[PDB]
Amino acid sequence: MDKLKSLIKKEFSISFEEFAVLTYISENKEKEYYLKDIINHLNYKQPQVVKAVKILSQEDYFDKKRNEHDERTVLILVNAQQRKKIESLLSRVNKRITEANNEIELLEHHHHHH
Repeated sequence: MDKLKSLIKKEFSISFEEFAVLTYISENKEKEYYLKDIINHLNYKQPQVVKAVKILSQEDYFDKKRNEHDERTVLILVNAQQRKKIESLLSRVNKRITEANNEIELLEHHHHHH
């Protein structure tokens, strides 16, 4: 695994694909979303986005439901407590990404090996 991906996964119990799902959700801030539309926008593949959504639903970040007119389509819903939890997570991950870069820059500013 990548070092920053491993650092985020160890700290938050969720991988960078889940952070990308939550980032897209925050960039499109609403009470409701379509899983089909999230799959179309994200760079990750359909089953990767499904696994990230599955993990985030199991971790209670949002609620999954079937569409009532055509059950092939799936929605994702965000309650007021979930909205605050998503902003809190995204800010803490951004803080850890920043601090990880600050440690890398400090290690490169420090003396190198012979």
